[PDB]
This record gives sequence, structure tokens and C-alpha cells, in this order.
Amino acid sequence: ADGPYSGILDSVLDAIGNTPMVRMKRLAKVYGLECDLLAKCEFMSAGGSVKDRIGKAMVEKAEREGRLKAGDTLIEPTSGNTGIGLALAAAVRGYRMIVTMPAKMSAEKSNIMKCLGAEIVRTPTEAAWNDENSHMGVAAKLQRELENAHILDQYNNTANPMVHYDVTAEEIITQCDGDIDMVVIGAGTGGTITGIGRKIKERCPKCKVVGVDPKGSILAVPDSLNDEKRLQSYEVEGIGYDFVPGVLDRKVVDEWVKVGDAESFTTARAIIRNEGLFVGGSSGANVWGALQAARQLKKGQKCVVLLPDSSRNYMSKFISDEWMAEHGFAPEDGAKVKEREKQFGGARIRDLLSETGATSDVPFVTARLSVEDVIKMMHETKVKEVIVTEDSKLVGVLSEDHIAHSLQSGRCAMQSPVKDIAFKKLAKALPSAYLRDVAKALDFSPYVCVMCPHFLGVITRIDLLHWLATK
Amino acid sequence: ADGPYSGILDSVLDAIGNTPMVRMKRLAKVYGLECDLLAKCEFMSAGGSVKDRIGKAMVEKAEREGRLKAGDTLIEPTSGNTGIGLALAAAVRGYRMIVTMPAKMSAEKSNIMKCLGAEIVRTPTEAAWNDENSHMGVAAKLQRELENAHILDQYNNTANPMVHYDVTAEEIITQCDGDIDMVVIGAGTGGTITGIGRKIKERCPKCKVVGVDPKGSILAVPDSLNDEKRLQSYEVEGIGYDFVPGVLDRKVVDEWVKVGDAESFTTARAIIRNEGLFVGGSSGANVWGALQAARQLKKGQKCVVLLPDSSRNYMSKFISDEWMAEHGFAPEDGAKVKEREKQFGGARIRDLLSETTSDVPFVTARLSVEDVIKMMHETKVKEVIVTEDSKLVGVLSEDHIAHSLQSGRCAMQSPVKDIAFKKLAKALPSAYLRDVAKALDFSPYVCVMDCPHFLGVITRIDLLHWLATK
Ligand SMILES: C=C(NCc1c(COP(=O)(O)O)cnc(C)c1O)C(=O)O
Ligand SMILES: C=C(NCc1c(COP(=O)(O)O)cnc(C)c1O)C(=O)O
Repeated sequence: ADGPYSGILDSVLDAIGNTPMVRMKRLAKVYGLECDLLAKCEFMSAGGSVKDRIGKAMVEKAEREGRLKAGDTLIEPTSGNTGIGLALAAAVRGYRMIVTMPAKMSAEKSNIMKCLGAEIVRTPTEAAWNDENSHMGVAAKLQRELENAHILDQYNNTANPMVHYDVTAEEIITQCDGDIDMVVIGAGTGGTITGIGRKIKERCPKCKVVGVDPKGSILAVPDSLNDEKRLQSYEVEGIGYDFVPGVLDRKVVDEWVKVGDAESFTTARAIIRNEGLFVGGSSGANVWGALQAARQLKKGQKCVVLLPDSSRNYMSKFISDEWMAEHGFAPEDGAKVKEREKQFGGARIRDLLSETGATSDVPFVTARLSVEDVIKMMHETKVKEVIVTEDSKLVGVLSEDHIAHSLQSGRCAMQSPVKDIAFKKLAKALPSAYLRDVAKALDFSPYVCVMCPHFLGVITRIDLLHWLATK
Repeated sequence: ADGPYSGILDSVLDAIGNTPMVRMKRLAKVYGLECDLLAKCEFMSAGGSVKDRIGKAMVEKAEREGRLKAGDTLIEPTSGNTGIGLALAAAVRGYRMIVTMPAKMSAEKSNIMKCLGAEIVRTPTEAAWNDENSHMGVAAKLQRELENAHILDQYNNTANPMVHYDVTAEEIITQCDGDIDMVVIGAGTGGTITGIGRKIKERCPKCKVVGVDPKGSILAVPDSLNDEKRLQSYEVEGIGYDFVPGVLDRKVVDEWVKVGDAESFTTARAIIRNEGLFVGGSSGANVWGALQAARQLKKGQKCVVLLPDSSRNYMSKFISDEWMAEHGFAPEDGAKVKEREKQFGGARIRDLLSETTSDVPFVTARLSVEDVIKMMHETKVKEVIVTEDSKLVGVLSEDHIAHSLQSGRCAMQSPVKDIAFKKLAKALPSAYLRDVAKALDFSPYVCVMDCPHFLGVITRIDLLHWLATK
């Protein structure tokens, strides 16, 4: 039905939470999982992260105790998502936002907090928590040097775990009908794991709670698990710290699973590909930890995994195959990159141009001919396409179909220069280039053309498909 | 309460729709609007767009008529969001996806449909709909040349408007309790406007329905409104075409509002800044059209605006201030860029360095940490700059030295490069302070240079303390 959203909401803050639990049957069937892998889609909140909750939560507490008045400044050390949630709360309730975040975090989080009118101070990646150059220490300095400022300090604020204990875990309980056998959850500030594990073990003591910690952090128990990569920088954002936060109750968690960058990102892309959840990398870490932890579970048993972040914050980072190839991360089991590598391989456009049959007789023009002059060439030379080129060096492609249709449409005058109706989006290639690169380039450009300034022809996706039909 | 999500969902397709309606009181107060500007947050669907619905919808129809079997290929010309929704449906129900979209559309849509295992063929921007190089014609060719392929053709499929008539408009009706006075909605394929306007006028005939069409399209009535910029390419994605789609019933819409790129993008950023809805550019166009159309309305009256897309698809495009400055679009009334322009102005780091002291020491980036602590203790400085031979390495603080030596990351005989801060931004004295602030948005330190004589380092606290002196 429609219970929580059946009316109109006063602000975006009322749209935080109430995320849907989805059964990842496709991903489990891919990875060979007997139990039901339930996913709590926290990335479907208004701000696209679970931390929205605590943000709102902390503000509410700060307002229910009168500790916060309009016009004040809010300061918060964050990996980016708590900053986004608090920035939403401030843009709604009229507070000023100053976010202190490490340079390791993505640029999308910074851009979104900038759109929310928040000042952004960045701290070095390799800094320890004791440092004055840590995000927490810089936030403390901003408190000390600025008036009417407040640090809500999600690492020690009781609201962070208390609201995960109050609403989120109760949501999971109501959605799983109490039958929860394993809960796999990443460990950042540790508030979400603490609260969820407590409420679930209180209303279902038989549930195992598994914490996910990146290879590089010291949050796992025992230290025999953290010493694979001690204090090694990692790319996954949100989970793991160089100290145990005040809100993290490591006694409430049963197991610990160590997950590296490669597994986290490949599993995040597998989540996107197999389920269709536009989710973050920390979520890939959590899901890989869950695939390791719930392996011994049987069918009927339900393992709840949080998907904290949305792909929005890492849209340039790991959704782009460019970045994960540069960082040497396995793309995916089934991906477009691997499909192109298998189908095309090392075949080059020399091979396609020779197998198809062409003698580089692609007529050029100086890109400022009148359309009547060029139609004489189109109709008399028996060619359909032409390539327009300037002096200062490529302009584009032109088809007689577009000529006729734009002349009828009122965009192509008979005395107009040919540059006005040519296709201006192109991708330059050269015969030694592989078909995998032209396949990647066709994802962004309609045509791929090759190149004394002697271009040999144009290649589109139908050409590659018809080549694949010959193989 | 908890009605729709109180259980577990079988697939992502079950999380489509059921978006919340939020009152944009902040944005209305900013623009001076008396009536209640309600926003249907369609970007909060699972796929982050309203088109998710029709995608799912069409598949269901294609499956309820037995027209679709597992392993088949689905082909669809789209501006990107219907492609995303259909790719979600295909990755869930086991169909192959081929999307045909113009090159003008953002790269985020392409990357996301790639993550969903969809083949992507791009078409030229300047092509007309009649062209074989149009997205629709290319999709038709892919149908003709590929076996087991289907085109659901959201421009003519009845599911596209029928489901907006069935669920979305009924959602709006149940959320507004029938009291809807104006409905402002963008016109792309026209399915959403057709369906929503029909269902709302059926359950509330007094409601005015306003269509939003970008300057460049021919969907507005009459053509006295389209002739400002006829067939001019525009940056807003999703709305407007060079022909009236089959599902668009232009008789069901009352008014038409022309919205350009600049207004659309500046109002989308205003939506993000004032309300906090991470929304798309087409939504900025729709909200600007609504601000123009519902101006004569009074308080109590409710004007419903759709926010079709999320910022996700335009994350590099218009959330980045770089691209809207490069495309000459007004940033916002109140923005961080304008705030830095007012606070800093044309002040350069020459002015700050002179108001505030010269040539903090350097090291060759391979000193032992014991040698560098001896240098710091003898030189009484706190920070140092590490530099290589082939040309900058970073900054180093004695605090990090002590804490990493105690933390087990800094060996007494280790090279100083291992503990230095490797993220830096290079500047030079003629640079302005607003630009160093923009660089400080992405780098912790901003250091200056001309010989390699490094005049010093500047952080955000330095700019704040300078602003305290001014
Ligand atoms: C530490 C922060 N986020 C925690 C986080 C986590 C861990 O959630 P915790 O509430 O810190 O336990 C997982 N995934 C992502 C993307 C996260 O951002 C922050 O936003 O400052
Ligand atoms: C035409 C497509 N989108 C329509 C659209 C619209 C218009 O919605 P229609 O249902 O097509 O009328 C508004 N905003 C955005 C971001 C859109 O993508 C498409 O995804 O192929």
C-alpha cells in the first residue's frame, strides 16, 4: 500500500530512511549461495546513503536539547556521506555547513556538498587521527576559532548508533519478520553495526552479526586479521579507521571479515550488473564479506547486508572502467569489457577494412562548400556519405539523408555552408588500433574514423556487428 | 506507516515508483511563490528516473501478451533514462539490451547502462528523426538485422502513457487528496504529461496542466512559441523533440512554457541548494516553467511539478561548476563560486603573503627521518617540503613524524618520502584567492612556486584567517 509517503512531506529530511529490502537472487545464484541474501538498500534514501539518517538524527537531538539555533555553523569530520546528510539538514533548517574530509574521498561528494552551500576543507590521506591535519583535528580547530560553531562528532555522538538501533534495525526486523540469521555490515564509524546488531540480537538473539573491515584498518578482532595490510591506504571509502570510534561496540559483533579493494570493487560492479542496484563500493565490500560469511548458511535462512552508498558518489571513480583498469582491479566476471576482449580480441581495423573491402576512396571536402555544390557531388559521384574537413584538423561527417531532411526541415539552406549540417561529434583512430578500443569509443561517439592527411574510412557499430556476423 | 516496503522485495523492479511528494517551501520563499509548490521526486525511484516506470511497464506488457521470451534482445531508442530502466528490467529478467542514444547525452548514462551489460550505439546530435542515423532509425535497423530482437518504442507504446495514467497520477492524487490546481511537467516522449494530465483532469477537472518544452523543440502550442530558437541544439536532456510523438496528446495540456538551458540549469542548482533534492537538469527546466506558470496562483493552491531525473546522470555535467562556467550559464543566485567572488574578489596570494615570512625550508625527499627531525629541531620550523630530482613530492609535518613513528609506519632509518603528504596543488603568486579556494576544495594544501624556490603553503584556515582580517 502507501503508508509513509501517502501524503506530502514538509522537507527532504522526511524522505530519509524507509529504504526497501531486496532479495539478491541473481547475485546469489551467480556466486552459489544457498541462503537468501537480503540487501537493505540504504542508498535509496534522499541523500543516497545510510548516513543521512544520523545526520538528521543528530540535528534533531541538537534541536530537542536547544543546543542549536538558526544561523549557526555545523562542523563535521566525515568521509563524505555524513557531510552530505548534515548539509541537507543545514540547507533545510538554515545552518551553515563546514565539512572536513580526507583527500582520498571522491570528488562527487565534494561537488554535492558544494551544491549544498558547504565549505569544504580537505585533509591529507596519510594523516593519522592524532594529527592536527586529521579531519577530526581540523574540525576541532574550526570549532575553536569560529563562533556559534558546533561539532556533532558522529564518531562519539550517541545519536549515530541510537537511531540505527531505533528505526533502521526495527525496519529490518519488520521487513524480515524477525527471522534474521546473519547480518553483514561494514564498519566505518561503527554506529550502524552497533545499533543494528544490538536491536536485532535483542529481538532475535540467534542472529550472527558480521563486521566488514577493509584491509588496512584496525577495526577487526583479533589483530591477526588486521596485519595483512597494516595502515595501508585503500580506495574503498567509508569503512575502516586507524582507531576504534567511541560509538563502536566491538563486543556486539561476532565475526570479522577482511575485504580488499579489488574484491570490493569487482563485487560492487557485480551487484550493479546482476541485480540492478546502482550502489557504492563500500557496498561491494559488504556484499563480498557477506558472501564469505553466510557461505555455511542453508536455504530459508536470511542474511541481511547493508548497501550504504549509491553509485552517485563514485560515478567517475569505479563505474568508469577507465579508473578500475588504471588501478588494476578485475573488471567483472560478466562485463562489457571482457565481452569485447573475447569477441574482438586483438583484431585491428586493418583486419576489418581488408576483410570488408575498401580502397580508402572516401571523398573529402573543404567544409565550406555550398550545399548545392555538395549535392552535385553526392548525386553524381554515387557516394552517400562525405567527410568535411577544415584548414586549421577534422570537422565531421555528412550524409545525403540529413541534407534532404534538413532542407525540408528548414535548417539547410541551398546557399548555406556545408559545415552547418555536418555531424560534429567524431572519434579519431588509426589502422593499428584494436577493435576493443573502437568499441569503447563507439560508446561515446557515433562514428569512428581513421587517418599526408589521408583518412581511410568511417566505422560504426553496425560495421562491428556485421564483422562479428562474419566470425 | 509502512505499507509498500514492509516486506522483502523479489527484485529491484519492485522498488520502482512509490516516490515521495515534498513541499518546496524554501525554493518558493526564495522565488516568492504564494502557492504550495509540490515536487514529485521521481528521481528517488530505484533507477533514479521516472522512466524506470515505463521501462518496467512495457516489459510487463510484453510479457503479459507472451511477446517476450528469455534470452531475447531488447532494443530501444532513448535519451538515456528509459534505456537505464529497460536495462534494469533486462538484467533482472534475463534479456539482452541494446540502447540507441544521441551523442549529446551525458557519459554517466552510458557508463551506467554499460554496468548493466547493455550494448550502446550512439547517434549524431544534429540528426533529424527521419535520418537513418537517428536513434530511432538505428534501432529499427538493429531490429531488421538482428534475430529475436524487439523494439518497445516508448514514443508509440501505449504502456508509457497508460502507466503514468494508472499509478503515477493516482499516486499524485492520493498524495494531494484530490486538491491539485496546477500540474507542471516536462514534455519528452509526452507519455508522462499525457497520462498524468488525463488522470488528474478526470479526477479533478479544475486542474490546469502546463507542459514544459525546451527552447529548440516544436512540442509547444502554438508555433509562435517554438520560433524563438527553432531546431537549435540544447544541453537539457530528456525533454523536447523534432516531432510530436505518438503518445503525446497535446490537446490534454492547457498551457505551454518555453524554458532555455541557462534557466533550467541555474534553477536545478537552486533546487539542490535550497531544497536538497539531488535532481536532474530537466527538473530544473520543469521547476522554472512551474515558477513562471503558477505565479498567478494564491496560497492553499497546490502546483505539482515532476522532478524526473537525478543528479547521478549529470554528475560531471552540471553539478560541476566548471562545465556551467564553460557553457556560460549563471551559476546560482547564492552559490559557493559567487560567495568566493564576493569574499575574495581579485585578491591574489601576493596580497596574502605580503599581509602575512619567506621560503620555508626544503629537503631532498630521501633523507632519513632521524636526519629530518634533527633538521626540524635545529631549524625550529614545524613543516617542511619534500622534493625529488625528477618535480615536487609533498609536505611533511612533525606531528605526522611523531605519530607515525609511534604508530608503526615511520622507521627511524626510513626515507622521508614514505611519511610525506603526496596530495598537493601547485600555484604561483599571480593566482587569485578564489581559485586557490577552488583548488582547496580538492587538495588539502596549495603551495606556490616560481629556480625551484617554493614561497610557502596555504590551506583553508589561512584563507579563513585572512577573511577574519578583512
Ligand atoms: C564514515 C562515514 N560513512 C560510513 C560508511 C560506512 C560505514 O557506516 P558506519 O555508520 O560508519 O558504521 C559504509 N559505507 C559508506 C559509504 C560509509 O560512508 C561518513 O560519512 O563520514
Ligand atoms: C525521452 C526520455 N526521457 C524523458 C524525460 C523527460 C520527459 O518525460 P516523458 O515521459 O518522455 O514525457 C523528462 N526528464 C527526463 C530526464 C527525461 O529523460 C528517455 O529516457 O528516452
